[PDB]
Amino acid sequence: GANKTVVVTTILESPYVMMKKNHEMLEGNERYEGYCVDLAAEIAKHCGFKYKLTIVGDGKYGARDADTKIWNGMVGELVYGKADIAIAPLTITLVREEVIDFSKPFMSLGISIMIKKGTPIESAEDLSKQTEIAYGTLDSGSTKEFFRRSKIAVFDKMWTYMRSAEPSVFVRTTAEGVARVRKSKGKYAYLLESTMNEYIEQRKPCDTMKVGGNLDSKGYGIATPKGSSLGNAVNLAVLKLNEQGLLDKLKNKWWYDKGECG
Amino acid sequence: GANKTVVVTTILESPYVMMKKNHEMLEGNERYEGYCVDLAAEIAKHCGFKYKLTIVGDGKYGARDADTKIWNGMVGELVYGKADIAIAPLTITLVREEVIDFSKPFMSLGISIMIKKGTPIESAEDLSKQTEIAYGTLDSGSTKEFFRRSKIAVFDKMWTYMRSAEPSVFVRTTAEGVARVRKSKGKYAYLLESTMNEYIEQRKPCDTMKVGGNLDSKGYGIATPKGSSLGNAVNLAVLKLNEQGLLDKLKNKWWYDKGECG
Ligand SMILES: N[C@@H](Cn1c2c(c(=O)[nH]c1=O)CSC2)C(=O)O
Ligand SMILES: N[C@@H](Cn1c2c(c(=O)[nH]c1=O)CSC2)C(=O)O
Ligand SMILES: [Cl-]
Ligand SMILES: [Cl-]
Repeated sequence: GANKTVVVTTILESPYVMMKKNHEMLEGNERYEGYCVDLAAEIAKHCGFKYKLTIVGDGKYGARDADTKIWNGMVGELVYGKADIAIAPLTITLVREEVIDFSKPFMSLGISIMIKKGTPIESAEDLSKQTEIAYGTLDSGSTKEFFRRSKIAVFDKMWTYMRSAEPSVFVRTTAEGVARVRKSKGKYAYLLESTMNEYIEQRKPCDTMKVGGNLDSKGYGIATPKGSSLGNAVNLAVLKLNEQGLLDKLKNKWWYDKGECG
Repeated sequence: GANKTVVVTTILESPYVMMKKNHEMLEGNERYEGYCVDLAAEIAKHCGFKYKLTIVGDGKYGARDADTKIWNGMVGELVYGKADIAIAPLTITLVREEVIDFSKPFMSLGISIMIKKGTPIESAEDLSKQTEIAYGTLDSGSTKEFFRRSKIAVFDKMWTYMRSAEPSVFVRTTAEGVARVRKSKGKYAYLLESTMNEYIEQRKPCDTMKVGGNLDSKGYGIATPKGSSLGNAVNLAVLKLNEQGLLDKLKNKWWYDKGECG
């Protein structure tokens, strides 16, 4: 069985995957840039395969519909054989681990609070005790699911708040959440994964801040279909890249080396 | 094939596994206490197996002799079938991943610097540039191997320093390293995993401090023999315990709830 080009599924999400400014002049994988573009190339180099970057059709990370039992997002593309590997800020979770294979984490993170500078909030407990400062999450993904499924008193109270708050505290994209923080004069706080919070804190106009400790401790993993032979090699590649210091260099490149906030 | 009692290998290392003060009055698993004792019980409860805690014979975590190609430590006990699972502060590394299976991490950590309070050191770079303040690691394990194998200029210089420094800067146990920091009047700094550094910082006589950022970003994993059926279940149990908040509660219990330094 001859080797085939590996189909990678990913998602447009700065700074992980972005279309280059001059992408119309380019073709194939060269149209894209970012942390996960660089990571894909490093993994392919170490493992010795050719690959094609593709963008997940439905714009989702991965969840199972309770009624149809169908998996959507990048997880679904792996489950149904439409892609060979997912390389994205994809959180390792129990229900996802049951249906796909994950590498050991290439990045550690946790849920965190983004505020407009000057907002009198220091913690999740602070948020949970009040309603003047509205707060919410993406309307899809592991951050929302954290609150929806939590049995911890503070986070379950926060979820009950989010479901019943008006106007809706949910956002469709990271950009919408960040924009809402920036335009709401301190009256909206955004719950999001800490590494995204850190990235935005170093972007103009430098008006946001990460506050408080993380609410949990999770990781992003490279995902493959359950039992795929590619899985073992890619996991070893992640560990090698981490042990060589290259993952730390990649985060510095896309987060801090060109930070815009001094 | 009837079920059998699961043989767990672990290692005496505070606060992960300790013999209880009254252990002579007790028997079996009840002789022991600590973070990994509690974790083993939680994993066994979720997975529905009985188990026996045993202490690794050679007191090592796991490495392969370059000449004989024999694996020692807890990794060796798994490789050669002497134990079914290792539950310990065992770092997930590439060479270990090649021969045993690892769960996703139950704890995140990195190499860090422990100083006696008042030592004029803030970073690994600070240490690397001088010799008046001696510095070293355990004489076995992943922290030592980090320096021995590093191709990063600062850490390779530190390793060349450690090999050639007199008297020997290596220690046999965590307790020896901590004691050496405490007795050396600021002239010894100890390189060790960050969660151990954090634990000791909250122990009397409250004379040590963790300084600087971590040098790397790694995780501890539950280990099983390659291909063991127990591996999948235990990995799902780790993810469940993390998602329920129980791993965070376990760290707080053994690190901070009874911290001795205010
Ligand atoms: N990592 C999440 C998706 N996701 C992401 C971000 C966030 O803040 N929350 C969230 O749930 C910033 S990049 C992706 C998942 O795998 O579902
Ligand atoms: N986790 C290491 C062993 N190990 C440990 C500690 C440390 O500081 N360095 C180190 O290498 C404090 S508990 C165990 C390993 O798996 O080899
Ligand atoms: Cl092809
Ligand atoms: Cl038995």
